[PDB]
Amino acid sequence: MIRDIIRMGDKRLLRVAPQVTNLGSAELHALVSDMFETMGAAHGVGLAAPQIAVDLQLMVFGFPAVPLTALANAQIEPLSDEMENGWEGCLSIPGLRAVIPRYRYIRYRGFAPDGSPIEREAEGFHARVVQHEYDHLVGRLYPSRIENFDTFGFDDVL
Amino acid sequence: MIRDIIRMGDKRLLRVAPQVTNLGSAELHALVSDMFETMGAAHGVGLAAPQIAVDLQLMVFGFPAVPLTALANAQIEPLSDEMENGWEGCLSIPGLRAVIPRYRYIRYRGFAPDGSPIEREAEGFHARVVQHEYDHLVGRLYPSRIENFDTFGFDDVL
Ligand SMILES: CCCCC[C@H](CC(=O)NO)C(=O)N[C@H](C(=O)N1CCC[C@H]1CO)C(C)C
Ligand SMILES: CCCCC[C@H](CC(=O)NO)C(=O)N[C@H](C(=O)N1CCC[C@H]1CO)C(C)C
Repeated sequence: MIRDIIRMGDKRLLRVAPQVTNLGSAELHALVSDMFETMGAAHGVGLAAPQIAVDLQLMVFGFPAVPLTALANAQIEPLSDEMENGWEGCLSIPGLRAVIPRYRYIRYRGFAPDGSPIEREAEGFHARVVQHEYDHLVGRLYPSRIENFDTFGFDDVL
Repeated sequence: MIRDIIRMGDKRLLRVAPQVTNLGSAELHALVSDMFETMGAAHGVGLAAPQIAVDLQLMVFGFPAVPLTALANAQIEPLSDEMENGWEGCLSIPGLRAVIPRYRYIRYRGFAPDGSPIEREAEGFHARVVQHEYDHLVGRLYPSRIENFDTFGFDDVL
C-alpha cells in the first residue's frame, strides 16, 4: 500500500524515533513492503519511516549502485574525518535541492526486517543516502546542514 | 505589465545590484508600475527588482499598515540592537515559510521614482519588509538567516 509522504513543517519529522521491536513480524514486513512501494512511486533512493508518519527507527534504500536494503535500528560511525559535497533533495521537500557535506566513509549497523544483523562499510553515494535517512530518525533535515546557500534552490532552475 | 518572478536557485537572485541612475524617467516609472502590478498579482507585501531579473537597487512594498512605497538606492541603518522573530515567505520560494530574526527598529533612505528623497524610521513589520527586500538587492535570501530549523516548512503544513 503506497503511503502519503509528509512534508517539511510537519512536527512528526522533528521527532527522535524509538526502536523497532518487532523484527521478523508480519506487521514489520507489511510496513517495509509499503515503504519500498512508497519509495518507488515517489522515485526516491531512500525513504525513512517518519516520512510516512511512522515513528520508528526504520529506513529503506537502494538505487554507482546501492543494494536494495531495509534497515532497522540503524547506527552510524564515521570511518574518517573526510567530508564530501553532493546534491540532495528530500521527498519531504519536493522541488528543492542543495549541496550537502557528508562523511565520505561510514559504517552502518542494524537489522534486516527478518532479524538478520546487517553491518556494512559504505562510501560516497551509498554513505550519503544512509546518512540522509539516518538524519530523519533523529528529527534532522538537510537544510540545517547547508553551508553554501547559493546552492539551495529549485531543481528545474538550479 | 505583470513580470515573471524568478525562483530560488536562479543566479540572478545572488547578484549585488547596481544603483538606479534614471530617477524621474519614463522607463523607471514603467518599471515601478510593473513591479506594483507583479506584487499585487503574486499577493506579496514587497517586491525587489532582482526577483523579476532586473538588476537594480529597486524595491516596492505596502500592505499593521505599511504605506505603498517605491524605493530606489535603499540604504538601511539599525536604530538599536533589538531583534524580533516573525514569519516570512518569499515569492521566489513559493510554499515555504520560516521564522526570521530581524531588527525591530530601522532607518531607511533612498529615492522615490520621481527623484524625491525618502527617509523613514520603521519598526516591527514595516521594518521587516524593508530588511527582506534589502537582502535581495545584496544577493541574500531568508534561508541563510534561519536560526531555528524546526520553523522552516510548507505554509499549508506548518
Ligand atoms: C542523496 C541523498 C539521499 C536522498 C534521499 C531522497 C529521498 C528522501 O527524501 N529520503 O529520506 C531522494 O531519493 N532524493 C533524490 C536525490 O536527492 N538525488 C537523486 C540522485 C542524486 C540526488 C541529488 O540529485 C531525488 C528524488 C531528489
Ligand atoms: C514579511 C517579510 C516580507 C516578505 C516579502 C514577501 C514578498 C517577497 O518575496 N519579496 O521580496 C511576501 O510578501 N511574503 C508574504 C509573507 O511572508 N507574509 C505575509 C504576511 C506575514 C508574512 C508571513 O506570513 C507572503 C506572500 C508569503
